[PDB]
Amino acid sequence: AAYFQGAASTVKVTEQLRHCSEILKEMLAKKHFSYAWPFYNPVDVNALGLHNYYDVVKNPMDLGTIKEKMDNQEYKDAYKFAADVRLMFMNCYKYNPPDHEVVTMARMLQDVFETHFSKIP
Ligand SMILES: CC[C@@H]1C(=O)N(C)c2cnc(Nc3ccc(C(=O)N[C@H]4CC[C@@H](N5CCN(CC6CC6)CC5)CC4)cc3OC)nc2N1C(C)C
Repeated sequence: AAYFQGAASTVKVTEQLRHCSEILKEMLAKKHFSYAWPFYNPVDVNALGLHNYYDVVKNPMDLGTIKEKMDNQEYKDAYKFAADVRLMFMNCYKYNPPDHEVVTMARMLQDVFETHFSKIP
């Protein structure tokens, strides 16, 4: 009984993290490029002229960083992964006026993410 329950837990967490990897690859996949490209790389605040970005956004996040964190064994559960993805979107909505096209793009990518995440075991 104890070994079986222990194995069930290991299997579940592993399946959940494999789903996370599939979702990250889906968001980085090329079918979503039209609205995902602003989230591929960290914001270069100097090139973009955004001297206040780090004052507003205390914990910047982007898909490239999440990928390096996942490749470096840093997510021990799917819920920490999901929190980093949602942070990326939350930062976009906090910094930008809702009428900016980048916010529309975030909403489209977030819908993709949430639809796939809602299917996590
Ligand atoms: C970080 C905040 C938000 C966000 O949440 N994410 C995730 C995000 C991600 N990626 C981007 N990309 C770019 C955004 C913009 C450009 C551009 O050419 N910007 C030009 C506008 C200003 C210009 N200078 C010179 C001329 N000056 C004109 C004089 C009259 C004042 C005005 C100031 C030159 C550069 C290029 C991008 O990438 C190639 N933007 C993002 N935003 C945007 C709202 C900034």
